[PDB]
Amino acid sequence: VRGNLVRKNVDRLSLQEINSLIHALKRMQKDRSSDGFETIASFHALPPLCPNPTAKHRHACCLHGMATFPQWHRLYVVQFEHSLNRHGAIVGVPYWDWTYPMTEVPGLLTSEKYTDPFTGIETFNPFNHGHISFISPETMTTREVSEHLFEQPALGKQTWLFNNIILALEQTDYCDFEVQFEIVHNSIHSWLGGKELYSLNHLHYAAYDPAFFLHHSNVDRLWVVWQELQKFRGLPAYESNCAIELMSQPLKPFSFGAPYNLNPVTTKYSKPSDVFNYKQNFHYEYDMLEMNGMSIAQLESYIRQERQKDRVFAGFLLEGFGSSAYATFQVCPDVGDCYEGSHFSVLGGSTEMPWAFDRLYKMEITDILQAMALKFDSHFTIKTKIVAHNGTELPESLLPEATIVRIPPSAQNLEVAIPLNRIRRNINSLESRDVQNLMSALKRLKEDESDFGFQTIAGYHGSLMCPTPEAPEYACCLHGMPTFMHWHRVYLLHFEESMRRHGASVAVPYWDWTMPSDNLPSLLGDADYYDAWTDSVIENPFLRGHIKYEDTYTVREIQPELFALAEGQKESTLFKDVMLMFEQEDYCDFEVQAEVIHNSIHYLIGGHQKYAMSSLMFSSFDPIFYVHHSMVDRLWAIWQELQKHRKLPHDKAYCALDQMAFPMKPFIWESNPNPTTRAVSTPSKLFDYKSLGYDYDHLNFHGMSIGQLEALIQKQKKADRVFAGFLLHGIKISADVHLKICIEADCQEAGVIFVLGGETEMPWHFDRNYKMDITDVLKKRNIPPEALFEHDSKIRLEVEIKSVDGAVLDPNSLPKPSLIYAPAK
Amino acid sequence: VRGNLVRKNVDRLSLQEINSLIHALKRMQKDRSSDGFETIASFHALPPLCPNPTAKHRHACCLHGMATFPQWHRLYVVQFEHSLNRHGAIVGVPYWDWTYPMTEVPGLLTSEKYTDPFTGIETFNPFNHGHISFISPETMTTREVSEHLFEQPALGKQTWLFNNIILALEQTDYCDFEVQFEIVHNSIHSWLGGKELYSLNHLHYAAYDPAFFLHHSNVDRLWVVWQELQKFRGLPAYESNCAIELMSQPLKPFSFGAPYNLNPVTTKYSKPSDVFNYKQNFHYEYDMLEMNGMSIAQLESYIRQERQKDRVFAGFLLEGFGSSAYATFQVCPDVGDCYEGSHFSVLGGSTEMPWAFDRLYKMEITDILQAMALKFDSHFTIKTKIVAHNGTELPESLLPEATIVRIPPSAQNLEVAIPLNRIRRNINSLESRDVQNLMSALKRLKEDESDFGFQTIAGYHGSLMCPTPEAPEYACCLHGMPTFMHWHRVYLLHFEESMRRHGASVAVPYWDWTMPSDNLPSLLGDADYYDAWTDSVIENPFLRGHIKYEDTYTVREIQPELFALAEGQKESTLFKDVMLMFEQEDYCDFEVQAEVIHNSIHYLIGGHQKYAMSSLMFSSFDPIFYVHHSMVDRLWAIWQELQKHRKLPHDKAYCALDQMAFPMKPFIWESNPNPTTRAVSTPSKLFDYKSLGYDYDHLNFHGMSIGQLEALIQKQKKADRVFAGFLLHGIKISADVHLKICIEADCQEAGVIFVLGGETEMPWHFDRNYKMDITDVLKKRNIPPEALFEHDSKIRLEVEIKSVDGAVLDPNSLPKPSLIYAPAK
Ligand SMILES: *[C@@H]1O[C@H](CO)[C@@H](O[C@@H]2O[C@H](CO)[C@@H](O)[C@H](O)[C@H]2NC(C)=O)[C@H](O)[C@H]1NC(C)=O
Ligand SMILES: *[C@@H]1O[C@H](CO)[C@@H](O[C@@H]2O[C@H](CO)[C@@H](O)[C@H](O)[C@H]2NC(C)=O)[C@H](O)[C@H]1NC(C)=O
Ligand SMILES: *[C@@H]1O[C@H](CO)[C@@H](O[C@@H]2O[C@H](CO)[C@@H](O)[C@H](O)[C@H]2NC(C)=O)[C@H](O)[C@H]1NC(C)=O
Ligand code: CUO
Ligand code: CUO
Ligand code: CUO
Ligand code: CUO
Repeated sequence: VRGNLVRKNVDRLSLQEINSLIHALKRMQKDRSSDGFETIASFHALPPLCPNPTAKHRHACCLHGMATFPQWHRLYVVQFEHSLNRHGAIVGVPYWDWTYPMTEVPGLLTSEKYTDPFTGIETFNPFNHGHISFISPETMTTREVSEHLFEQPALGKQTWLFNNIILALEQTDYCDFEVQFEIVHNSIHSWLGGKELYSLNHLHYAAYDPAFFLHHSNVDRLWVVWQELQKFRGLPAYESNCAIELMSQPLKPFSFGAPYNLNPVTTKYSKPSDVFNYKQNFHYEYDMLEMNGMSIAQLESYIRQERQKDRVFAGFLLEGFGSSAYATFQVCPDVGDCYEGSHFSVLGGSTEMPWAFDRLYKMEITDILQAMALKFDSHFTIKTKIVAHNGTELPESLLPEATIVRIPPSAQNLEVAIPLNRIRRNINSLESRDVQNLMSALKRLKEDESDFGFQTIAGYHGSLMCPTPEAPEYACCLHGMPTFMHWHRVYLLHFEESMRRHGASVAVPYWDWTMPSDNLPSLLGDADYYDAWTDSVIENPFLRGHIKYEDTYTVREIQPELFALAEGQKESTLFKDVMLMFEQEDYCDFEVQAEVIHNSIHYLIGGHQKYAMSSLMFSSFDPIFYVHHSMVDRLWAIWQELQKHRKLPHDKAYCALDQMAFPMKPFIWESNPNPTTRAVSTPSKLFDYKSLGYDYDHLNFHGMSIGQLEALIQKQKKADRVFAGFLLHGIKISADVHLKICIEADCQEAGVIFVLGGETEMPWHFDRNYKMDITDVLKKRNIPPEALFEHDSKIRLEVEIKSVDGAVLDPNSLPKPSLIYAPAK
Repeated sequence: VRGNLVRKNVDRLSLQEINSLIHALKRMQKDRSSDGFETIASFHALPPLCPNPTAKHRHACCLHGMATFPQWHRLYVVQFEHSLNRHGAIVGVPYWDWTYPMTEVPGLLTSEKYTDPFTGIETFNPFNHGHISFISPETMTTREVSEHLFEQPALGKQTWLFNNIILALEQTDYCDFEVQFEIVHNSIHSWLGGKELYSLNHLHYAAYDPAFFLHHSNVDRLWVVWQELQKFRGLPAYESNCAIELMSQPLKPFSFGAPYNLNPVTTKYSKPSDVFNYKQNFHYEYDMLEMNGMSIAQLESYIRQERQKDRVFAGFLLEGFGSSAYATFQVCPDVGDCYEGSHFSVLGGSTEMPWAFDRLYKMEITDILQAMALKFDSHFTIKTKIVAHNGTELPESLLPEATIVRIPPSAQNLEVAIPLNRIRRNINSLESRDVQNLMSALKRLKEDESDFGFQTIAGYHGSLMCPTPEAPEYACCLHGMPTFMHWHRVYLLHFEESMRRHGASVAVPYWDWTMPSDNLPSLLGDADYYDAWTDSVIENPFLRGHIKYEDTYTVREIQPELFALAEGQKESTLFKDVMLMFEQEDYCDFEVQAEVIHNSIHYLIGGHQKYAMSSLMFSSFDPIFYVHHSMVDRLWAIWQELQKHRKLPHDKAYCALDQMAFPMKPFIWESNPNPTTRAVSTPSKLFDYKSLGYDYDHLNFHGMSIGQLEALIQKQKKADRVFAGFLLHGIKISADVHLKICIEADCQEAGVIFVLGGETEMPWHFDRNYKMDITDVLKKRNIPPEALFEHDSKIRLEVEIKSVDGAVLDPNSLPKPSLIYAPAK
């Protein structure tokens, strides 16, 4: 016949709601009955009554430092709640959540006086302080506020309450949770109470402060949130697998029927095992179960994200000592300088029941060690100083010295709910609004003459500038080496960033040329369009790049073979070539294949022309260059996941360890528009693309899930194959290498290799030889591979080297290819 | 399948949420595309594209002053919403709700600059203002804040928004809702915008200010509330039964599926009929659906409560307009003195499509009309002076002079959700805690030496202090007359009011003596109890009230027949006495029956003693007095309920109007502790007990519902009955009048009557004769009712009047009874 009481946010309360709350607490404070505040406050600690109120010695009263701590305080809150429902509150016990960052202590808690808006009569605010009746009629609770409460997020840093609550919500075991949970809860006792004798910081006098119940309203809310989490994870939220022995022992003093606890329902559900079902048993709800505005789903995702990182903790073993105290620990390396670690607090009183935690209470020091430039396994110690409520050093003998525990990263897939503008999608799938946004954006970026502008970022690739501005005689980008992929990843990110700066809600799209295409995609090919908002006709920003120091626009002379490269269907050399690339389980072995095939598209779309995609020095000026590299980057993305699928390394590579360590030249300089690319300049850092903040929808090749990709790759390794190996290097210009096999003197159609380069080039030499399989070619000509080993049967390889210059053709410089027979294993 | 966007409260936003929002809007503002801010803001008004973007003359653009106003703007918001979701906002469009009273303008709107907490980078706040690009490039929106924004509830009065928001939600037809709903929405346009030309108050430029959208996120929410309300009532929420003509016509410019709207879902759902299902079609939710913290259930309860009241409205027929305007009306009586009436605003521009409401926009004037002490149908006029946006006074001819409408009170039962401590309960149903609460409070109250204290409030009835001290020579309480019930209603209230003042969470219990009782209920009967909290034994506060000026404690000498009077239990004289009381459909007829039965109990528990319940002058000092009057008051409450059921007057009476008008003497005096009893000292005010704020656990007699009571009452009238009529009046002392019918000098057991009085009394004469039916006594006596008409047959009536003091006894100073034959009909 009656609906649940709702515990609203304190600052959510209306004038009508506040009014009833204040008047209700006012009456239940003047109420000398057991239903009154002095009496309810007495349940917690100081006038002790819990062994039994008649006992000679009383170690009473409340449960602290044990798994049953949350239940006692839940039921204790419903005790206080039922009282002011009956004393006329229209709402349940409000909470202020420390889940959000703090600016001020709540008004209804701090304001000395209260004016009833409806009667206009100013009165003392019942929530400002509590009276401790038995000591003196004139003994008020008092408070002292720590700056710790009002902490705000820094650049990388997050507030103490945010971090430790999440570390608590992180737990999947109740007892593990409860330990972290309780000590987080100790904070506001510690931060509002302070050094003051009759306060939240003293176990005895705490419940006499009205704040206690607004506080623990939120403590209980956190537990429900954690309960909600356990339901979400398919775990037992309403039961406890650990500490089962304590779930039977009924909650005192509530367990006392007859004269001491008059509330019927509270007595009935005195077993902590019955306190689990709060909504059915005690009939109260929360308006919102949110941790800092996060949904239970948003919460769990965050948690799982945090679990993926490599984390190291400090562990403390906590035993009660009969007083409240504040703990400070520092991280100290072998070198003298010590840095400030963190803090935690204990709640305590002289009549506290002795307690000992059966677990380690963990605190996270990972961000601190990372700033200390020292890893988890390297020589650092923790010193801890703990002051009493009194307050003087405890000293140091009290708590066993802290332990340190690192948790290894756990490799598992995540949601990860990337923003809508940071996802790179197939250029064919783009909607019209995606098109207009991009085209409007790129024009502004090109017209941008600042350092963020298109001219400058185009210059990072092909201008004559690296290694340093004054010295070269050199070209800046990275080819052809293991860190080639890495360089163009930042470069692409740098482009994405500059785009958003001019209103791009669309990440740079990728054109998939591995699929059959009769023509260039419209976004890249189309010359002009009619804007409707002006009567003006605008030229497509994606089809023409201006090179300001050469006074020329880029040119695209598209070789007929590009469209003809991939018409299998699915039987395309380009498909087969890429599949051979995916096969590689080594990053370096994968990289050469990746870059050579990447050279192909450069050559064929801009060929036989200077100031084109074919020309390494100027290719970055053509806006397709970026659309192109969004594709090769995605091809890498597929491979990283392919590797992750095979358990082989994805985030790291055992290659170019001298390279991977060092940051990349054009980006790290002080002369860089955005701080973000400067930050991630190092190859090791940008190995994984998710941490960089973008993603591809989606990662799959020709309608094959990654399970299917590896499946056919295993199928290709099962057949005997023959390769031609090419050791490639810088020839200071672009070229096409044609390969053709001769059975005797007759030679037809073996294959083609493209090499990128420029007049201004960075001299490069490949660590190994690029492969291209002639397996299917030999089957076509009935030249059996085993006959390759035969001296009588004569086969030869001929290369036709023709530079971009046209033809020219070029004398034979590059090392001649090698035959590789790869038996199936 | 992407998760719904949530429209959060502004103040609820986390730092991360504010961050993603600010950067997103920052981007989409620099977005020159159609997806950008400048283009979307155009959709509303000034660069006018709406008839079609290419027309010579363009009536553009947004729908205003018509039924489909909410659908256009709902769709308009999802337009703006999807932009910044795609521009990277993690949350939906925040709302700023005026449902709560205002103190300030919300933060992300009012701060000129914003510093990213995470990067430490200070930037200009994108929500502070908007750019109007087609005017000068350095042209921004500005604001001007009216005092009206920050209105707070003072005494009985409530803020403009609260009053008028609810008036809108009150509506049951969509069109009637919409008309009120929209003028409400116009307030913040007028209040945030002000005199400024480029502001929210000018139709043209409003949407260029981002504040518009936070505003209209709440506007939509309010409609969703109203939708949710209509769902509660079993009415159509997702359809509109009125203005079906308009619901078909697609919303422009959204309707344009061309370069003008590149949003797919927006074009598809450009039908305003399609705009209703927001969650399915547009995929956005609200964090909470609450009007000033009130739930939808709480809302309708308030709304229904307001429908029971008698209300009068001023009506305005709104056609417009050249511009935005501010309207002001005053209420003026026959005499010249004017009071401030409310105000309202309209939104407009030079390019607005002509509009006319087909109904009256209602404003409420009931509260203020009362302050002018004049009724609705009487001699008063409304003059309105309306000033424009420029603003020259607009000619009275511009808007038709206002009309005035009175909406009659709708009599139907309500919820009404009364506080727990203000419920008066059957004394036997009380739990152990209510008992302890009652006692502790009464102890404090009797101890209380203040004017709020028991000595002073009990002195109100039994003194000797009626107007004017020290003239009396008089005695104050009101017996015996129609206003007897009224006087003792306030008295009981005054008693409750003072009890709460000492921590009583329990309203005064009623003890039902119509039910058979072996002894007095322990709350009244038990002498002492042992408090467990203090080792002391305390005596029950409910017996032996102390009388200060007589230095004597009251005594209860209980006559043996009181418990024996009700041995029926339905056959009990008391049930039959009360059932006869309920039968009266006139108030005064009801009053005499009630007050005589009232005297019966007063007399029998404290009989034959001075300083007792039987003594009129000192009955008030015995605590059980108040428990008794809780019972008779409940009897009156049931009677009132019956009158309502019988469709006869309940809240009013056609009896003595001389007495009903004047305030009552002990309470109205400036020498009264609490202002609440002073105000309601008038008998007219006290008629409905709910308006006073308390209630009874249930209104039912002997297991009969109020329907069953009237059913049995009709049953009794269906038989022939014989009464004896006693005209009673003030003799200066209490006495008991025994009725005895004698056939022929043989007399036995006819009935009994009691009358209350004291040395210090208020002289009283009853308006009628008390009736008591002897019909059952006669049928036992085998005396035919028709033999009463026989002169030949011998029967007569004798009264042996004995004083309260045994015997003493008194001579016959009261008129002898009259025989009344009531033929059944
Ligand atoms: C201040 O507080 C500390 C913490 O309680 C006191 O330390 C305890 O004092 C009791 C005697 O009252 C001893 O029996 C305990 O062994 C002490 N425990 C510890 C850990 O010190 C301390 O005595 C107090 N001193 C002052 C100056 O107030
Ligand atoms: C485009 O259409 C006409 C011009 O072709 C513009 O309106 C007028 O056209 C008539 C002839 O049909 C002329 O006599 C008027 O002098 C024109 N008026 C103006 C103001 O140009 C029309 O304005 C044009 N559409 C717009 C508004 O851009
Ligand atoms: C301010 O606005 C009002 C109307 O918004 C102006 O009055 C309008 O004047 C035009 C003539 O140019 C009339 O056609 C309109 O009917 C008028 N509006 C109404 C309803 O009165 C007024 O002139 C403006 N004030 C100034 C001087 O700027
Ligand atoms: O309540 Cu027992 O301490 Cu937080
Ligand atoms: O590699 Cu330098 O960019 Cu295609
Ligand atoms: O809606 Cu167009 O005006 Cu606020
Ligand atoms: O009537 Cu004034 O006392 Cu019961």
